[PDB]
Amino acid sequence: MKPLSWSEAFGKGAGRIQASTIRELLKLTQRPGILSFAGGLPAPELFPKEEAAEAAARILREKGEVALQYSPTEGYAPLRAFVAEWIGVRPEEVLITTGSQQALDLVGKVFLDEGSPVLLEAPSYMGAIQAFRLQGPRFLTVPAGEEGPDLDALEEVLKRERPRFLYLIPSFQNPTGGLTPLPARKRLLQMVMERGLVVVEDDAYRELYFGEARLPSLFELAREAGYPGVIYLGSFSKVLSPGLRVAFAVAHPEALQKLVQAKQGADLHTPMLNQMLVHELLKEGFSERLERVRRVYREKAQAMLHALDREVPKEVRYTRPKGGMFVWMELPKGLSAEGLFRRALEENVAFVPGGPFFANGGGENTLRLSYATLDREGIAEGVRRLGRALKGLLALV
Amino acid sequence: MKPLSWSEAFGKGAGRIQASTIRELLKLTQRPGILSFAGGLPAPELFPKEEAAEAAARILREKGEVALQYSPTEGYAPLRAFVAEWIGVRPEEVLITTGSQQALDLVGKVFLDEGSPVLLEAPSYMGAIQAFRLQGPRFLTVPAGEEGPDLDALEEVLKRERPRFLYLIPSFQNPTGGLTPLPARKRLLQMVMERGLVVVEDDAYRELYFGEARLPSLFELAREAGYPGVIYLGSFSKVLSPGLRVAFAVAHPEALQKLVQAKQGADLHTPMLNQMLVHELLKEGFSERLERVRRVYREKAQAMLHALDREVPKEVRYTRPKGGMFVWMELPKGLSAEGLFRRALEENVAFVPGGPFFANGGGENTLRLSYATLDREGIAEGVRRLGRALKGLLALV
Ligand SMILES: Cc1ncc(COP(=O)(O)O)c(CN[C@@H](CCC(=O)O)C(=O)O)c1O
Ligand SMILES: Cc1ncc(COP(=O)(O)O)c(CN[C@@H](CCC(=O)O)C(=O)O)c1O
Repeated sequence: MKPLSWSEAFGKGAGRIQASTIRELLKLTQRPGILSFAGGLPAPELFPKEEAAEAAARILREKGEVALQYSPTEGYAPLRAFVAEWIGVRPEEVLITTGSQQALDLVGKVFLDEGSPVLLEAPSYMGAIQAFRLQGPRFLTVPAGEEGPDLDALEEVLKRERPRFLYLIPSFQNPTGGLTPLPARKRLLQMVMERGLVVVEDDAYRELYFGEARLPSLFELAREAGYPGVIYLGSFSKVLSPGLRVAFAVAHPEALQKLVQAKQGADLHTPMLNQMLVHELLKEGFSERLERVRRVYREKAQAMLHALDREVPKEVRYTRPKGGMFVWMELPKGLSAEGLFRRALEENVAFVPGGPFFANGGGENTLRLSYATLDREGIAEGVRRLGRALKGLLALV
Repeated sequence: MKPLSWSEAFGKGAGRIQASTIRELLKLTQRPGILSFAGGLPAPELFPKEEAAEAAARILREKGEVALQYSPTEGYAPLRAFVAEWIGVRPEEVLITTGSQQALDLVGKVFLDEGSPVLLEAPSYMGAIQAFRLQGPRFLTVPAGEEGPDLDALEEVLKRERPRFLYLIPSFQNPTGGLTPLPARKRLLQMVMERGLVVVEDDAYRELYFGEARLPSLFELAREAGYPGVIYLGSFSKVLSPGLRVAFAVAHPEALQKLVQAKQGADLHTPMLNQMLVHELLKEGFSERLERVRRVYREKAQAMLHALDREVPKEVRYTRPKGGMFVWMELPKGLSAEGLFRRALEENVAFVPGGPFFANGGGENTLRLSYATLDREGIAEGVRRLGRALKGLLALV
């Protein structure tokens, strides 16, 4: 017989398919005894388990025939309505998705072809890179700094290339924590409007602001200006339950129709029980829930910064968050994050090495830390161990 | 300002993105008053809504932290073990997917490139066609007949073409209802083994057999032979709940790894609550449940044939199912199924015109009828109305 060799049987796509270190690391971090600063896993004590149990049961008893049946792709109507009210659009402009990860998959399918340019920050969210990579695009990057993307570098890229879209996370970027301030958002919008460019705005961390208010999204600025080119991505993952896999894409009807049709082939539709459950949980008390979310992450972030300031040598650089889940660390004198990873893990501490957040490589001396999962005690202890680990490595470079 | 034009903004991919008529028809059929022979939607009386409610609440109360949190991509351990035991493999060989529709999308990503040959029947499941078409493949088809795929036709294709895989639904195919007999399964396996080819075997309707026993799957026959090239797809959709979106792929470790990594970029993971709920519902009493689902559909099938034999002119031909959800109809004298659909719709009867089930086109005179949803009375009355529409159109052309 002719042998079957898998490497041979695979299409060219398969070579662009690689594991996510974030996804893989969860197998390690969910194990008892690990102090995790790895994945952006929401604080478990914010899970409304009792309320979820009541809501799920009522949905299934009274609306079982709907929760358990096939449903149209666009989403459970009341959820589309609720998202529409919150974001300030019409329901028919909302698509419910299977996590914002799916929306990333969908936008890559709709806009990217082999060799097509796509613009994102270096570093940016590895899951977006992973999703877009499948299409075989050319990644164009600009540095991400404490004030979001380098707009001068962006202006230079735009003189040379026409990206299929710009993928951005203006509000507490994954992984740097950067917040793009209002003037830069307006400058960005101007650059995109002048060139009629598409922006995919990933707003996973929208509500996790630590300060008095949130900044207007690029989507809200675009809507004010009457510009139709911002595709807006939001998620219930960081505010309620990541495991429910319920999120949304809001877009111009032409773009949304393509995202809908791509979704039909991706999974038919997002599980109906899950969408119903989100809507039942959020339809009353959402602002109050969001206030608590903000406080819980603000306190964790404060504990995180207090411990880093005390335990980490001053030669090591790290960002200070104004929101979201992450601190971004840069190691000096050529230290490897993978080296540090090894040491820390021996001390039961996990983080994410920064390398794979760089779509074109580099960043071997960087790492992302999440303060979302651990309580204050665990944050302090975990950072003490990391600090110990760094000093040992710094001693021996 | 350079104008933004969506048709211009889209990649080549977007041109390959089209609506599924199955998915679109749900918008119509789920409205009150319609007698739907359209999508393969299970009978609502089979939804264990009361039991699902108890199970959901207990999962959320007792294991809420797990149900609501991010989880690794492969799936909930006890569900994978459940599947492993049922199918007869190791849990490490099982990937939990967000419905088998997701598995189809993943298989296209791993195996297909622009211009890559892929083999399926004409007609076949339109969702598979939709998922695969994204990659820009060259579709090769063989007729789907009463014994399943035309193997003489396949034998001819294989002398000239090397498909990336053969997509098959041997057990009550969508849309013809055909059952590939054991000798034919054995022949196909020899054909595949000699050439070292991959088969994607879609077993959505596996358990829905009307006769005394089910036939061995291509997967089972390959496993007996020690052949590693069958990727096996199964789902809880046709036996428990389509709305939960919980299914599985089983494959050789190398193929499975690629499916896992592709799924990471597609949605991270299938929601944990849904996986847990499926396992809790089926861990006891699965055999008995399946006995009842076979009964329900067998009855519906009998009603459907009884009504068609009564109401439909003998110049119209249709399949007689031995399992599954569908009857496949072929109109004479080049009568259009789309014309029939318009007439039938005016009388509140819906079905799926057969055209989109043909990956390279044709089949305009065909249609798929599902007896899954309606009860005996609805089936009889719906077919009465279809017969009247059919008889009307038969007179004009
Ligand atoms: C900016 C951004 N967008 C999208 C996603 C996907 O989230 P959805 O739940 O699908 O809406 C993440 C995931 N953030 C986590 C993922 C953790 C995991 O995959 O285990 C992270 O980056 O650690 C993200 O940071
Ligand atoms: C052979 C086959 N495979 C896979 C699927 C995907 O189902 P999953 O629930 O994701 O496992 C279907 C859907 N059959 C129905 C779908 C109806 C709808 O999309 O509303 C049908 O073909 O009517 C199918 O017929």
